[PDB]
Amino acid sequence: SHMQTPETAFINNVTSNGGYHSWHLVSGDLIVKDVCYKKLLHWSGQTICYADNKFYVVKNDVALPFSDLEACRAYLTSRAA
Repeated sequence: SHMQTPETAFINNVTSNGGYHSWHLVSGDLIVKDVCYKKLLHWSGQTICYADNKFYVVKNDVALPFSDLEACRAYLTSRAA
């Protein structure tokens, strides 16, 4: 709310262009587990939802908590060919 996170930092630059390569720019805001997430991106099959300081890539019906920035960057440029 005050200082954007480093995870969505490299993504924000793209979120202002219309989303990543395959990921489309969105922001519907998804709340789950009492942890209001931010729908930074969304694509048929997955959904980019980051929290206060934790990026998550929802799947067909499963979660996937990243580990580091390098992980998030490789989740948008290595999700599909």
